Amino acid sequence: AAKDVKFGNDARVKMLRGVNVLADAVKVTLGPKGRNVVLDKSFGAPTITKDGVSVAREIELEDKFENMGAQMVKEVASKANDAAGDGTTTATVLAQAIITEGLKAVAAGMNPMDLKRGIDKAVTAAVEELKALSVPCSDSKAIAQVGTISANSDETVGKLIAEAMDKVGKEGVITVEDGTGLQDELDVVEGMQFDRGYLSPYFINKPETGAVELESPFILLADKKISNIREMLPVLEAVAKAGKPLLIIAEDVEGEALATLVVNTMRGIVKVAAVKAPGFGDRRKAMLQDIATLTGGTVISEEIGMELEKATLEDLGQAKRVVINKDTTTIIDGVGEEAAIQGRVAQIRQQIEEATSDYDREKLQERVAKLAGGVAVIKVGAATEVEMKEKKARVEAALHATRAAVEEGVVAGGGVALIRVASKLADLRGQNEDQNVGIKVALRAMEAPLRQIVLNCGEEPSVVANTVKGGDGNYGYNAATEEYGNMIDMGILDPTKVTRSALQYAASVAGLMITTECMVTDL
Amino acid sequence: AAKDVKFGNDARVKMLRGVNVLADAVKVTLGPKGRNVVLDKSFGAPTITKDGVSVAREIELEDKFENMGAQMVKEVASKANDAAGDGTTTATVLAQAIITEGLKAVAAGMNPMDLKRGIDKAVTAAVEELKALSVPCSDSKAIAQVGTISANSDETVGKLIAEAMDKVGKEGVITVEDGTGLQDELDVVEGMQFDRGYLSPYFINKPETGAVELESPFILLADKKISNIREMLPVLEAVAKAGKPLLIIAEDVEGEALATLVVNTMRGIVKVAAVKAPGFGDRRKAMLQDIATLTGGTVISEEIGMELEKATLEDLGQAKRVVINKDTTTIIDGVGEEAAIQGRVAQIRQQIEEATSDYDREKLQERVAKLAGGVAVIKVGAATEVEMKEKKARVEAALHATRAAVEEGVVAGGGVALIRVASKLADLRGQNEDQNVGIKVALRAMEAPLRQIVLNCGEEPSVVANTVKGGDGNYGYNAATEEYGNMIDMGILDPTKVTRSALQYAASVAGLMITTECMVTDL
Amino acid sequence: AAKDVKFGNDARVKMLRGVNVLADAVKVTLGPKGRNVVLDKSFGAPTITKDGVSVAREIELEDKFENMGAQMVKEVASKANDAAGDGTTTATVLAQAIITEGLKAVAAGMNPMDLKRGIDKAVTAAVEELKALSVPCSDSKAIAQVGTISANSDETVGKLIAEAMDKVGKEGVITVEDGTGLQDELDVVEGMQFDRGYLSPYFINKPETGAVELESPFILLADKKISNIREMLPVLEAVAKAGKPLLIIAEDVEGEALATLVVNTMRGIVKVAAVKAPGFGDRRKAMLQDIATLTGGTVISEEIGMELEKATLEDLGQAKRVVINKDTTTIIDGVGEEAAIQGRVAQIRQQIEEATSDYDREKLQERVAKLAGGVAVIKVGAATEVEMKEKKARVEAALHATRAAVEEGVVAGGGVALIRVASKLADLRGQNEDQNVGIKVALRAMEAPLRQIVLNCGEEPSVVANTVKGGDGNYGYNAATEEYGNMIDMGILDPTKVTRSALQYAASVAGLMITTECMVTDL
Amino acid sequence: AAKDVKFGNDARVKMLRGVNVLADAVKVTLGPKGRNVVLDKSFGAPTITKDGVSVAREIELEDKFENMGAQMVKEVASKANDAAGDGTTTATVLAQAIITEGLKAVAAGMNPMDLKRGIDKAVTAAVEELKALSVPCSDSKAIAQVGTISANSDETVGKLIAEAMDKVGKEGVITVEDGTGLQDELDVVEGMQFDRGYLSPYFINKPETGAVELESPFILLADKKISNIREMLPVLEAVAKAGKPLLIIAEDVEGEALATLVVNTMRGIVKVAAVKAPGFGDRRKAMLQDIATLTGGTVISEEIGMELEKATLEDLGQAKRVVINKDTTTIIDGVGEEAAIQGRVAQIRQQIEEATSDYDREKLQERVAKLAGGVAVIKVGAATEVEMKEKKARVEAALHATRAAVEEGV
Ligand SMILES: Nc1ncnc2c1ncn2[C@@H]1O[C@H](COP(=O)(O)OP(=O)(O)OP(=O)(O)O)[C@@H](O)[C@H]1O
Ligand SMILES: Nc1ncnc2c1ncn2[C@@H]1O[C@H](COP(=O)(O)OP(=O)(O)OP(=O)(O)O)[C@@H](O)[C@H]1O
Ligand SMILES: [Mg+2]
Ligand SMILES: [Mg+2]
Repeated sequence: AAKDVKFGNDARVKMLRGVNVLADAVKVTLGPKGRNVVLDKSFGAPTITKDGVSVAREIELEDKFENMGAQMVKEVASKANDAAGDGTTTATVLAQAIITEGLKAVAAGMNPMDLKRGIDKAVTAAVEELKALSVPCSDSKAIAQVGTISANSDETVGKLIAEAMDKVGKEGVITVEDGTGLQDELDVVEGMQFDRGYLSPYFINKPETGAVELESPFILLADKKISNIREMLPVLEAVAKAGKPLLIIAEDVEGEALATLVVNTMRGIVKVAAVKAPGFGDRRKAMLQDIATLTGGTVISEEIGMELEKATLEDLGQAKRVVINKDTTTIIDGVGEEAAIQGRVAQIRQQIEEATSDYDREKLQERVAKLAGGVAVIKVGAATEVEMKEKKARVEAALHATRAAVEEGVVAGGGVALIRVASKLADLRGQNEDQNVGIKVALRAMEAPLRQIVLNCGEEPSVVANTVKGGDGNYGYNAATEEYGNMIDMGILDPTKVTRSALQYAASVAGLMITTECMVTDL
Repeated sequence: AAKDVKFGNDARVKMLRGVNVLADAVKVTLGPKGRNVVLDKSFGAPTITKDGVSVAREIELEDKFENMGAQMVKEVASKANDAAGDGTTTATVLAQAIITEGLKAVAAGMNPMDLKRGIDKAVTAAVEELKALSVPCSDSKAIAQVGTISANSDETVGKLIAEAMDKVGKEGVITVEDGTGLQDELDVVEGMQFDRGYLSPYFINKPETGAVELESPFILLADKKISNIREMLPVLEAVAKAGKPLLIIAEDVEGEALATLVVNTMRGIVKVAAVKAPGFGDRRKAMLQDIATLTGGTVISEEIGMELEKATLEDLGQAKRVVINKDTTTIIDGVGEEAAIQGRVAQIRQQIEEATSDYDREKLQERVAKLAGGVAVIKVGAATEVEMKEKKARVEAALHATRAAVEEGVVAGGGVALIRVASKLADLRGQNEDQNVGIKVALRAMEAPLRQIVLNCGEEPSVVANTVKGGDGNYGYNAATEEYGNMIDMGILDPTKVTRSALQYAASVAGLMITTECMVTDL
Repeated sequence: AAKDVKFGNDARVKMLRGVNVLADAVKVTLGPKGRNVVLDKSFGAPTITKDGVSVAREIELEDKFENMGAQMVKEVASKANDAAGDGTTTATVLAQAIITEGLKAVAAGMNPMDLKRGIDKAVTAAVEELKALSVPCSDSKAIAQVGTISANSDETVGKLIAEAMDKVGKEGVITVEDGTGLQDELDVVEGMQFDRGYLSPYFINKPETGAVELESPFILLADKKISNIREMLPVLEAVAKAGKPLLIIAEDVEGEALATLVVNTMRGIVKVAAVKAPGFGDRRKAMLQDIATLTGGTVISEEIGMELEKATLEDLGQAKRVVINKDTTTIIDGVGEEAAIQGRVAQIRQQIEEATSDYDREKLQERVAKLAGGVAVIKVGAATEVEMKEKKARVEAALHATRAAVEEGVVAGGGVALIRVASKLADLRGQNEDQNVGIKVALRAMEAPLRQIVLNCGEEPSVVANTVKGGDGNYGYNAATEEYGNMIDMGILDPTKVTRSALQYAASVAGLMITTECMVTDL
Repeated sequence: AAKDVKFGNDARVKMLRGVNVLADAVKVTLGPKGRNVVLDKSFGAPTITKDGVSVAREIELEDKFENMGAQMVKEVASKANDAAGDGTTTATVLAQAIITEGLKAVAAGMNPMDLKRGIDKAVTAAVEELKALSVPCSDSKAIAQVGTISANSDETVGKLIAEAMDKVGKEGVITVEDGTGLQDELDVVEGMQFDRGYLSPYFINKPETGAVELESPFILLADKKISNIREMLPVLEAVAKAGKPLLIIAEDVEGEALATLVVNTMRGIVKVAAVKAPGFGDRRKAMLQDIATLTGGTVISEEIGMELEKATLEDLGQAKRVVINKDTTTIIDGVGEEAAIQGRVAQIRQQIEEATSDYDREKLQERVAKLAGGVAVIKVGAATEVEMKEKKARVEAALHATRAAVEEGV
């Protein structure tokens, strides 16, 4: 309908207020000092998740302007959240600080573009500093510590992550499932993961993550793309009879014919998924073979001349469950044959040795590795189902963070890195004063999140911040200890990536907010 | 329903007020001095685009009269915006100044027709002056500068435009795509562009521009027009199975049979597009052949006796993506065959030499050129996806402006041309006094936009304007420098066309507004 | 009564609103092209005026808080007119300027105390600059030039002033009275003047000028503090029998019974005015003697056992006329004994010769100066009573302008001196940035008067200000002729004292108001 | 009290509305075909009138701002009638016209100060043009023609005016009184007139015309400023004993105790009127002498040690009648001593001969003109008291129209 438009400060104020409200709840929650937040649910009794984000998610602003402004922060934060796996709150906190200052500058009537530029400039510098600052992740003990951080003092989660990580291998993928019982169960499972996208978001399953999980999926592998439904159809009919969800692997699943029917026709009355077959060329075929063996299903190729229509259900393999995400598709456990799987691995392994070339070796080795690695499953127990779900969610979050953290390496947590970088940053200047202030603002923003933790502590963040800044190297404040010590030595480290991601996003948001002269809303 | 009608000044005032509101937001934004504007979105967090227009777009007036009046300006401005590629704001600014004065004249009770005539007369004179004034665009360095202007101090965009422009060639078309990653990628791609319209706006794709982009379009080329669906249909069915969007090239696509089904029946459940085959006569056929080779598809002709029905999907070529606009249709990249494409070019090239006649040579050379030129693709990276989109939009705008600017040649920016012309204009007189005042009004209007920039500077526009006027030749004020220098030497130049376009449209709008005695609204 | 209390920005917006009503009403009258202001009167037809002091006197607001803001600025600004004989409207314009931008900065989070320190510094330096810019006015030629300028270019008024000042000293006491005919008269007479105003404003007599004239009054000298009428009734009765008015010069009159009756009761039956004796301590007694001998009366001192109960008419002194105002009492023609007066002057002259300290000598000769100085009475003659009365007003005005001019010289009028000194102070800085914006706030405020003046001229104030600032020395804009030039040569100047008082008082309230955190008023 | 403040165009529309009500009400009566206006009265039945001045007098608006607009135009326009004896309605009509279009231009963004300068110029030139267009009215034939025209074509009224003016000068003082019968009477009498009106409007007597008539009043001449009643009570008592009204000609009467009591208290017990002495400075004193000798009274001057406390009735002068208005006092029949009056006129006549400057001579002869001029009294006779009263009004009107005509033509 008609839209109400505001411009200038008036627009800004609304956004600012909205931002603060969202930020405030988040800020307190963030940090181990803060307590877990529960989100009220209209649907049922509130769900308790240890997410800064969740608070934000719940929070809606009645005021459209404020709400919209609030929304902006959240969306960006989530984006950071996804990539980093953590630091949703941090970005939010950072954004708020930046925005407020930026707004003030706007109040000043300095030209905001420069501020943004300065902020961007500062951010870039900070990022560089952070990268240098970052130090490689420590051993599993560190990993547990990393896990704990994601845990927010969930020791078990960290332990589970470490334990799972050790057995599977850090590289090896770990999957989380609801626990059978109170006691957690860690079982290694056979399976392979190949990075393949899901053809359409439509395919994307119920859960919020958007990864699709199929229960007892049926796997059809075709080297050939499926041009038309019709050939596929007779396969589908059998599948339908089984009623088990169908997962399709094709070199390409032709979108409209299959997908249009699948999505529109198949609500989830039937379940279907499609993924591109991993790899390309012979390797792709080889990969398919590896997959096929693991599944225990068979693959049909034109070259073979096997017909999809001819192929029965039996040809299709089955998986205990499959999870698909945009980046990757994995099969948690193909039923497979134990002997069959092993034999294939050996055969591939032999091939790897056989090939003189590195290239051949690499492909083969990669192929074996996927099968060999298998998948690890973690069960989270809980006193109650509700708890288990909550725990599970936390565990999952911890796992992505840990995995990210290890690869990236760890940097001092507590926003120590942020503060540390800022000091260096301060020296750096912007082209013009307006830029300069923006740069300073960014630096100020970085400092803030450290303070917030301190505030939760109840210690005066000023002193802590000052002290922290004074210390060279990794100098930081440990909330739990409430003692000064090396962050690394303490072993409380925030992932470089997460920190970097959050900062950049927040800066982006802040810059955007500052720029936005005008807001428009519906009446 | 019932309409509320106003007449006379009362109508005028409403329009005027509405105009001012829209104008005011735009005016401030316009100019590098101004800051980028963000539009609030109900849908989601606000989108930041560097568009004067966007502010206008967002702005709606609650008052119907005001709103309608506001609307009038916007629509015209956009029209100017499209043609010029830039200067949306300028037109708006110009219009507002003109309208207000005109309204005042109306208040005066001078007969407004004459004013309009004078304004038109003044405009014409101004245009002539501008054309003479304009000086050919400078080299790529200038181009970058031109790009920067579109950039609004986006150095990268200007660089990208220049870089893309250099490689492709100014004449060569450049296409923009979202960046794969943060770093921009510029890749030359094979492809040909032929200026063909889209048969129906219905075909027009989702995006606002209305250019239709198809992903992996399938190309069917027929020399023959497709009389009826039926022959086409079997082709379509295959296409549907692929599910890949279908692009159709026909000498004429018979509108109702194909299009009625396509538009109505094919929502975008399937995607189809139709374009007329480029050229006519043998040349058209030749062009088709060139296209066909590039696509890698084949063309079916009655003369050949190949049947559309007979023709399979294979006959149809594929394109990585196709973009269509009303003026032109382009294929970003036909898969083509590298050898095949090259061979054809050579063959055509040989033909060009072979033909004695210029005419034959020209056609052949044109044909080769399209294939030879290929298309250039620019990827815009961004820290965040949102940024990338914003950046991309800016880039696109810059590119049209730059392209337009180069051909037209550049004139001093800063509204220097406008002010300069006006002084000359002032001497010119109108038939009658009422006309005279209108002429003066137009001149006044031209001056204003210079002032606005100055105002953003905070320098008193009066002095600047006076100073600017005093200087002969290209004398202007550089906002960034805040120093007086030659506009050309400064290298900050606004395209002649954009300036001309904006002025004319604004004048048209202003004239229309002045004339409009009465407004009517719904109750 | 229950109060309504406001803090911070809430009290801020309130005061700003009250100040803007007062300032905007008063400033329309500023400059040669000042507009009129209509002040309603229940007494009959409205009054159309351009006297900014009259307008201010009528300003009272409904909102208790806003009214507090207005009454504050009115009280301080009035002190300027009292001190320099002019400056109130300029003081109001400046005050509004400093307060407007000051509070903006405060609301921007800047430190109120710092802001005030900066404002205060700029004013200190600026006053120094005005002192430097001042053109002296000492020689009789200068005195006359200033006089005629003030008397609207009346050579005769300038002559009168110069003649009077020459015949009684530049710092001598000069009065203006009605003429006895066509010719002007000037005669020094036995009189005196001391800085002591009326005890009650309710003593104001016919002179609308806020003064009190008493023809042939009886001077009552009592160094006692009269709080009760009882011991004074006999005197009052005797005075009443004489029908002559009375002037009570006592140590102090307390509003218990005396000042109570003298005002509340004597509203027509008698004409009684009361003032405090000059000085304090022993000097108070000595001075009363001087006044006593001068008026031929005797002082009633309890020390000598003098009883007011027995104070007969012979004890009371007398003078041809006495004029008392806010802070001054002037005894125009003492009926003292020439020889007695000469005797005292000699007696004190001797005391000076045998003085043992600078302080003694100074005060001693200040007393002889008063007695031996006399009063210069100007009798304004004319052809008609109307002319006589009008000229008399001009003489009174020119006299107060010239006296201010002899004291601190003269400076470029038209709001040019303030904008001049301000352009010099562009490099001035303070202990910190807040203090710096404080300095800028004051400098920008110094341009308000000229810009207002030019505004009433229908001209562009930012253009004229920009031009005047770019000039040097007493170069400015003559709003009368609307041409630039040398303000002093163009005869457009103000006594440096009024420009100074205006700025200082303006900065005073502006400072207090900017450092006010809470407002209390009745509900 | 808390105020309501308006600026620019807001104050503009307000004043324009108040002016339009006033002007539109008053202008309906303009011309020979002017319409009537009904003015309500609580006193009884409404008054139907065509007198635009009466209508204006009743105009007061509810909106404080609009009322300010109306009261402004009413105050200035009234000055026209006071000055020329007519012009108020025309002044209102013109004012409304100039203000209507003026404010339109102002609202159109034109400079108010410039607009006013232009208006002022056109008026300067136009007044010059009117002066050129003017047909003189000096000869007795002309005087009579204008007189009868003003008296609704009454040849007798024109004759009266012309006769009076001839017998006392065109700029001489002429009064109109009730006749003693059928025949008109005209007789020059010892009198004088000076430009000084009543101090308080509350002194208005029976004459609804905004004037005050006093039969056989006692003239009190005091060059002092009387602010308190104390030192005047004895005189007032004596005057009261005489039952005759009183005219106080002083330097100025201050509203502290004197003007206060003289008005607020003397609302029926006595008939007292007060006016300022003519001129200023030394001339003020001289003129008071002229008035003194003329009325046969003496001036109380503090300079001579004169005390109002001892001012007896013999000090007070007397006249057959005295008429005071907004800005004029006319002493119709001074009980002065013929020879004394002639003596003064001669004394001043001598002073003129030995004058040493134009200014002295001028003012000196202005004084002898007043004393030696006398007052021409017209007695309007008729067949019935009604006719007499109606004709008298016509004579008063025609007299004021003719005097204006002799001064600047027609
Ligand atoms: N004992 C500790 N001392 C210092 N800081 C700590 C300590 N333990 C954790 N932190 C810090 O607290 C922050 C992690 O908390 P949290 O995960 O709530 O923040 P977040 O990741 O931004 O919010 P969310 O997880 O909701 O996105 C990190 O900066 C982390 O280093
Ligand atoms: N440094 C500069 N000095 C002078 N003017 C400048 C400078 N850089 C750009 N400009 C001017 O600013 C204007 C371009 O800004 P902008 O693109 O916002 O205006 P617009 O094209 O009318 O608005 P929109 O792009 O929203 O349609 C041109 O007149 C351009 O010459
Ligand atoms: Mg976290
Ligand atoms: Mg542009």
